[PDB]
Amino acid sequence: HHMRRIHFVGIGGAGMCGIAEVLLNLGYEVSGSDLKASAVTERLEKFGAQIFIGHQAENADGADVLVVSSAINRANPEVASALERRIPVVPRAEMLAELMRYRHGIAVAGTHGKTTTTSLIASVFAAGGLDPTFVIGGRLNAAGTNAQLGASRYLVAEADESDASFLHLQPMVAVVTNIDADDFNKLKKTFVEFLHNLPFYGLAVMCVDDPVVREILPQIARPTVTYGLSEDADVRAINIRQEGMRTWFTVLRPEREPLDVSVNMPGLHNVLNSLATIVIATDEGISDEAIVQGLSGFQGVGR
Amino acid sequence: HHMRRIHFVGIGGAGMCGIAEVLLNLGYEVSGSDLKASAVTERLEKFGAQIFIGHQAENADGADVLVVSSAINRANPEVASALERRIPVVPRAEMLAELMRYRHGIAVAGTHGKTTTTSLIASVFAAGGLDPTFVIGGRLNAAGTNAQLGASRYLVAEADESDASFLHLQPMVAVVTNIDADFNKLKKTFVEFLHNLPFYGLAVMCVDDPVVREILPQIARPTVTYGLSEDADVRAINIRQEGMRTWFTVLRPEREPLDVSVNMPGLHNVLNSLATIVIATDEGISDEAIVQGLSGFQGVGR
Ligand SMILES: Cn1nc(Nc2nc(N[C@@H](COC(=O)N3CCO[C@H](CN)C3)c3ccccc3)nc3[nH]ncc23)cc1C(C)(C)C
Ligand SMILES: Cn1nc(Nc2nc(N[C@@H](COC(=O)N3CCO[C@H](CN)C3)c3ccccc3)nc3[nH]ncc23)cc1C(C)(C)C
Ligand SMILES: [Cl-]
Repeated sequence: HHMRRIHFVGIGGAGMCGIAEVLLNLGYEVSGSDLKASAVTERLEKFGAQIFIGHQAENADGADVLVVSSAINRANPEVASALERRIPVVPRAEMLAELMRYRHGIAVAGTHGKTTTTSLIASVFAAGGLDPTFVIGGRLNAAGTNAQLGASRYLVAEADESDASFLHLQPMVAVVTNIDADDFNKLKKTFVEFLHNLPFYGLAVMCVDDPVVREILPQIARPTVTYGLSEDADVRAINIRQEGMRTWFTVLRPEREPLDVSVNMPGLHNVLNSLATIVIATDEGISDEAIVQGLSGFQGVGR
Repeated sequence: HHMRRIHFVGIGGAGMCGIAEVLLNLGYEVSGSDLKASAVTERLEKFGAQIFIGHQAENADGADVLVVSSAINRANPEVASALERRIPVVPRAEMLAELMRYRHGIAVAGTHGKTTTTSLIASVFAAGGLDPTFVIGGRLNAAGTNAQLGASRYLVAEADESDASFLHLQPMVAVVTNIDADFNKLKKTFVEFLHNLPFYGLAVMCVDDPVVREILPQIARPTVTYGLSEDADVRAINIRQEGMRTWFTVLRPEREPLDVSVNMPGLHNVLNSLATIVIATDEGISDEAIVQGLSGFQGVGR
């Protein structure tokens, strides 16, 4: 193990403080510098972080890896010391992606629906007592009764194809909701390469109502479950009854009896977000009752 | 776990049976078809494989993944049935690369020296009692004479920059021996390969090679450099080239200088041996096992 101590440059900053908390919960030694002590830094040192105030070269001493907010700025004395000694320096987006190596990672990709689907997954998993850490907008959150970031077995994260870290995710389950052309063939290849980062025992969850996902499906040499309203979708919504703030539908699933559910958000697109979620919940062994509870009690993204 | 049963079309092949053997050792259900039974299929059956003689669609029933030799032949009934059901069908090279995921994988890349370096690493790891499975030229081997492949935690494999799986390998340790001539794109491919290491992995880099030296600062992974270069972390000095045999002393961080020998001439074989020494040292292998493994190696394929 060539990573024992991880040093964050600007550990009090957004996205940085959650990553540090996860790494502390994975058992690593974590240190960090910041220009000002705050409630964020005082909470980090109660979790075991060594906090330095201000930037000076000595703050990097002993670190095996440095994490920086984005750009690598050799004008910063901690970064300059690390670079002079060939200590790796990585942006926070890459360390965030690296967390999936330690957890059962569920990556939610596609043009539209990533945030809502990530949130619905977290809600249904919490209703089943699985309490994942989930990542929306680069920020780590804890679902359910478990308050410790990264303590859960599960890590659910939006996967944005424009991020440099997109193709370095190592998920166990990957969803593609849709692929929207607003080079298109480079883009399709990017999504195909993303899905091939799954292990052979992993799962690709594919919306076949989307034309481009349907087009790339035969290229995916990984186990797949398809979903949609389409007559050939593995996991299919029928009997859709739109009723105000809430939509009722029946979900057909391989080797299961039909299940009547509802989602407390309007629009066909939220039936599709719920179907992705049901595929993932079903794969994880979550009960019908918890699926119903998590979809119908969902209070919205951010609530 | 969405892969319980792996089915090999043509499992009696020399390059298929070893992959099947490892998957059996990993606890998977394995089945395979071939045109005729053989000592190979019987060995696999004794390890737990279900063997079908003849090709028919039904041989693939229950499989989660099919493995074929290379090309996907939609005329084969087992392949056609799998494709109709969205069962993945993958060439053996891609299943071979995937084994690194289950093991402590050591990937040996670079334009020159991959086969010899992989072989020396296997020899030293065997001398250290670690019983490695290793891959050269697409062939799985193990040091143990009468052994099932994949028994040990260690998997050492050549990584060819021209293979479709090169950028999907998931090693714990990766060597780049040299990068020798678009060329700007080749550099990028080796840099991307090295970033497939976890942050707690290790990149072993020959700084005598000008292009490896050039890309070294781009590698945001822990690194150990080697070579004859004065600034190499792990350095060969005191080199005496005596017939087909070379003696040299290796300097390592935090260790006393160690005199070794290799019975293959040429400075490139000093470099192949240095890469091996870096990897063996990192793994905690003793001086005695390094000395024995290097000196006893008779040559690739011997
Ligand atoms: C929060 N939210 N959540 C969504 N969720 C999903 N939406 C879609 N589809 C979109 C239609 O999308 C396109 O019209 N596109 C995209 C493809 O490219 C096309 C140009 N070539 C253009 C959709 C919109 C409305 C009703 C039904 C389906 N499919 C999905 N599958 N699983 C989840 C899911 C969608 C949204 C919005 C749009 C409200 C932000
Ligand atoms: C079995 N084997 N094992 C090797 N191992 C290594 N070789 C090298 N460097 C090569 C660079 O060789 C070139 O670039 N050449 C040589 C051929 O003709 C090229 C025209 N383009 C120019 C080298 C060759 C000779 C002396 C010193 C260094 N560096 C290494 N680092 N760690 C291991 C290692 C090399 C070999 C070969 C196949 C060459 C015999
Ligand atoms: Cl955060």
